[PDB]
Amino acid sequence: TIEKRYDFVFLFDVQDGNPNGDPDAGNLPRIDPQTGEGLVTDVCLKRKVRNFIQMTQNDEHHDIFIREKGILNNLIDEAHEQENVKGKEKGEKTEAARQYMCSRYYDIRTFGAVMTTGKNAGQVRGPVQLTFSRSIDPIMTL
DNA sequence: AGGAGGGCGAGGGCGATGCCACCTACGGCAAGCTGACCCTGAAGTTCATCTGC
Repeated sequence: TIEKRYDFVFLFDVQDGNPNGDPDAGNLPRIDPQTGEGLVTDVCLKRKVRNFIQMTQNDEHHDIFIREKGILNNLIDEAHEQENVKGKEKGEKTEAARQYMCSRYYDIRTFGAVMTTGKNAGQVRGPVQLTFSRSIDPIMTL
């Protein structure tokens, strides 16, 4: 684990596309309606981190909490099919499954993952957290 | 077009729902009368009546 509380500003651009143009309440890039400032959802940037790590790390201890063929209950059950098959005493079983999701998956280590879904792998609060990235000036949507 | 529209799990926990006394006081529950008339008796004789003379 780390020992310093890094806090950062990420300034990223978008030139000729949707930064996070999937506000399915519509489709125009996610804007702040009262300012017109764009709102790249922090989950969009987290999915970008997921995709980068998937392209690059592509290893155990750096798994991604993956795309479409990533039905989450299946991945979470893969935590309950290991050292904590059943011998972890549900209160500790969830903790151990959560620990395995951390160690194995780079995303649950970096960000979190609501995993209390199938054989509940607990909640990870995501040491690294991004916030809704908003544009400094209001974005015009071409 | 084709999207996906929640997944999860919690929705009480705790104790208390009574404490206190009282649930009667007072007095009267009668008054006044009546509770029966009437007869019907034994024993004997009289007296009116009947039968027989």
